[PDB]
Amino acid sequence: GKLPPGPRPLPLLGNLLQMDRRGLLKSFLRFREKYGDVFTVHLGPRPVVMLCGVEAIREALVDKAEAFSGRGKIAMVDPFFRGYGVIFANGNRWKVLRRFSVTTMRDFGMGKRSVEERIQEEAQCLIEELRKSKGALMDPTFLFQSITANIICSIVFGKRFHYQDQEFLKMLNLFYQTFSLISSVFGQLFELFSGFLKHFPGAHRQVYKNLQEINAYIGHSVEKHRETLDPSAPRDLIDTYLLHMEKEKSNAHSEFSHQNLNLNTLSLFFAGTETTSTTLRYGFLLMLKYPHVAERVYREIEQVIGPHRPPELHDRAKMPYTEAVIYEIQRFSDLLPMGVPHIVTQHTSFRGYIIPKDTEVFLILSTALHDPHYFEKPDAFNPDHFLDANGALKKTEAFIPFSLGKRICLGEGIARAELFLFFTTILQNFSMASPVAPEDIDLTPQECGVGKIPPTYQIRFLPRH
Ligand code: HEM
Ligand SMILES: OC[C@H]1O[C@H](O[C@H]2[C@H](O)[C@@H](O)[C@H](OCCCCCC3CCCCC3)O[C@@H]2CO)[C@H](O)[C@@H](O)[C@@H]1O
Ligand SMILES: CC1(C)[C@@H]2CC=C(CBr)[C@H]1C2
Repeated sequence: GKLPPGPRPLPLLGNLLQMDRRGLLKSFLRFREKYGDVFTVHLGPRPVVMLCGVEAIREALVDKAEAFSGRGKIAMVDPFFRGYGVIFANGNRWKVLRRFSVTTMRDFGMGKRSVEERIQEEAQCLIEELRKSKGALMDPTFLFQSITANIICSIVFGKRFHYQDQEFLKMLNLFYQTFSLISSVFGQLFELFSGFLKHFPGAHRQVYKNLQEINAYIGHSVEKHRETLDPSAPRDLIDTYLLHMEKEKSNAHSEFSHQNLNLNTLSLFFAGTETTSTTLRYGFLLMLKYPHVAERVYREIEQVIGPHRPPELHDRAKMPYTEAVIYEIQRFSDLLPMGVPHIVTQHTSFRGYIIPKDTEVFLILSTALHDPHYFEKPDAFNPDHFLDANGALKKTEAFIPFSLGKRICLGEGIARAELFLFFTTILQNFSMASPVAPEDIDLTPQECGVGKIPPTYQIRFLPRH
C-alpha cells in the first residue's frame, strides 16, 4: 500500500548498521535475499527503492516509462554537474539535450566519415602503435582509453590526439582516477552521508578538482571554436551547438547555454571514454585467463575475415562466436552494477506499492546480468551463455548492460561497434601473453561501487606470423 518493505531504519543513520562492509551492491543483494525483487533502503536520509531482476526493471523502465524516466544523483559528482549536461539533466533540459546529443552523435554532415570509418582508422592507429611496442609488457589502460576517447573526440572536436601527447595522457589519467575515486568505499559512503561528509576533506574534493581541470580544456576549446566558427560549414558537435546557441540567444531561458555546452561535452567524454575502455581492460584480462577462448576467436577471425583485411561491422553476422565472447565480456564485467540512479517523476503504483514523486530508484542491472534462469552458473565467464546448441548466437532479454527505456545509453551503437572492431582488430594482429599463469589470474575487481573496475595487470601483444 505504501513504500516497499525493507530493513527498519534508524533516524539519522538510515540502514547503515544493516549494510555489508563490502559495499552497496553486496548490501543490496543481501536485502534481496530477504525481501525479494522490490524493496526500500534508507541511504542516510533518503529512501531509495531497489528493483532487481529483468522483470521488475523492464516493468519500470519500459511499461512505466512515464514515471521512471527521471535521473537521480550520484553524490560524488552532483556538486560538479548540478543537473547540467544530458546524463544528469531532468525535465525539458533533458529533452533538449538528449535530442541534440542523439542527432549530433549520429549525423555528421556531408563529407564526414561514418562512426564505422572513424573506429576503423583508430583501430589501424592502434595496431601500428602495438607493432611499435615490440612485445613489451604494459598496462594497456591508457591505450584503451586513447582509442575510445579519440572516437568521441573526432565527433566533438573534429580531431584525434596522438598516443604520445602527454597532455592527452594527463586528461586520460584524470578520467581514470576519477572513475576509481567515485567507485571507492569512500564514494559509496559519500552516497549515504554526503550532507555530513562534504564539510571534511576527502575524495569528493579530489573528484571535483579533477573534473574542473578537464572542464578548463573544454571551455578553452569552446572559445577557439566560437572564434573560427563558419555558420555555412560547421566542423563538429561543438560548432553545431554554437549555432543553436546563436539561434536562441534572445531567449534567456535557452537550454543551449555555456554551462550545458561544457558539461554536456564533459559528460559525453567521460561516458564515452571510461565505459568502453574499462570493458576492454576486463576483456583482455579475461582472454589472459581463458586463452582457449582467445584462440577460438582467432580461428573465427581467420575463417571469416582472414589475416589482413580490416574487420568491418558487416562481419558480425558471420562471427557468432566472437559476438558471444563480447556479450559475455559485458555480462561478466557488469560495468555499472546498479546502473545510474533514476528518480520517479510522478506518483505511481508499482506491484501494489505506492511510490511518491521524487523517490530515488536504483535498477540493479547486475541482477539481470547474473540471473541464473537466463545464464547457468552466472558467476563464471562462459561465452556459451550466448550460444545455442548449433553454435548460433543466442540473444536474450536479460542482457541489459546499457539499461532500457527513455534513458537507455545513448552511446550504445557506438560502444558496440568499438567493442567489436577494436577487439577483433587487435586479435587479428596479435596474440596475448603475460607473466601470470591463467590459473593464477585474479579477476576480483579493484573497486566495486558505481563502477566495477578490474585490477591492473601487465600484458604483451605478440605479432602473429
Ligand atoms: C560499454 C559501454 C557503455 C555502457 C556499458 C554504458 C552503459 C550505460 C548505462 C547503464 C547508462 C545508464 C542508463 C540509465 O540511466 O538507465 C548509460 C547512460 C549513458 N551513456 Fe552509456 N554506456 C556505454 C557507453 C557509452 C558511450 C560510448 C557513450 C558516449 C558515446 C555513452 C553515453 C551515455 C550517455 C550520454 C548516457 C546518459 C543517457 C541519458 O541519461 O539520457 N555510453 N550508459
Ligand atoms: O585555470 C588554469 C588552468 O590553465 C592551464 O591549462 C591548459 C594546459 O595548457 C594545456 O596543456 C592543456 O591542453 C590539453 C590538451 C589535451 C586535450 C584532451 C581532451 C580530450 C577529451 C576530453 C577533454 C580533454 O589544457 C589546459 C586548459 O587550456 C593548465 O593546463 C592548468 O594546469 C591550469 O589549472
Ligand atoms: C555511468 C555513466 C553514465 C558514464 C560512466 C560513468 C559515469 C559515472 Br560519472 C557516468 C558517465
